[PDB]
Amino acid sequence: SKLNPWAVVGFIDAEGSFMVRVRKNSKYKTGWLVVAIFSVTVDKKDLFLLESLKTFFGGLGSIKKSGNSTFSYRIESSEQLTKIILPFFDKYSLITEKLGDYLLFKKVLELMGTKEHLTQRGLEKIVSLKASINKGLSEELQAAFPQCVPTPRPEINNIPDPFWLAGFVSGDGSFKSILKKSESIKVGFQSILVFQITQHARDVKLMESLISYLGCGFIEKDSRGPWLYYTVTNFSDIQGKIIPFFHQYKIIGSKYGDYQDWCKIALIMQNKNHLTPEGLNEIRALKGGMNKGR
DNA sequence: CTATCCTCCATTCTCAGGTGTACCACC
DNA sequence: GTGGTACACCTGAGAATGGAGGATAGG
Ligand SMILES: [Ca+2]
Repeated sequence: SKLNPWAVVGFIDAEGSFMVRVRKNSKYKTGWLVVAIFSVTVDKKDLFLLESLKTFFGGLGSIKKSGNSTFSYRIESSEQLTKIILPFFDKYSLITEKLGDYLLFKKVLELMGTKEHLTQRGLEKIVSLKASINKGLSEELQAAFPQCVPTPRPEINNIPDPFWLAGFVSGDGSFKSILKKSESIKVGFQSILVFQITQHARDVKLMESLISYLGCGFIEKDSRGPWLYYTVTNFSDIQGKIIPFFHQYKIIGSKYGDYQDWCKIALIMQNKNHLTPEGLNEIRALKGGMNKGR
């Protein structure tokens, strides 16, 4: 599978994690060991992607049981990381707030690169980085380093290439199918199609840009947190804007299968074969086997 | 000592799957 | 006053987030 670059970058922007890890091993010089990882974790169904991803990075890292149903691709070697992973994400930049995480990550590996992690001044610096990464410094660690100061998250700020969006959407996107109980329809149910991209409110500026990017969409915000939902319910737009896009820039992973069954429904709908009881049944079967289950 | 390998979590973050009802069609 | 559609709102399971120790292989 080709799996061009931009789809990868996007897919990571959505699902990827860069971790900098600091652990006390009194067997060291600064009573602390500093590890750096690049991890992707996915369901059993999407194992083929990880292997295609491993391949993509010239067979680097390892794939291994992570959760009860999940598996993890990881490059934990700093030589390897600095050799293959960085030169990539320098050339093909992330555009999400991840870019900030990676950027810090990059600095930690350069420090490691010069052996300045094995020193004291290097450690304090490296901790200042981690402090600005992910959820951030954590419990045990903070209490060990208080006189400290998290490093400023960088000035991040544009969708570089369509395929980014294909990949990105494969990670955090959603091709919903709804069966609504209507009281004013011959068959008792309204058939609906919804395309949905979920994300944290940090990336509000990017999310707003999609609307302009796809010429359609009505982003909104969760009621109970800083979660945004770029959404498309307008069937005519689904028909003429969403489908023809992802048809040309194909979804990578298990989701693609959904997108297909989704399209299948959208035909049953375009033909109006959704207001028949037969058409309804044809849709249910589709509904019931796609996304959840199958 | 230093770096990479390996086998395990727990809690939040996205997914996914509903509505309510305004406005549209119709004529 | 029928037969249909699209926002705007609502609410939860359970995997992704982002970790956690080890035990080693390279010194
Ligand atoms: Ca994600």
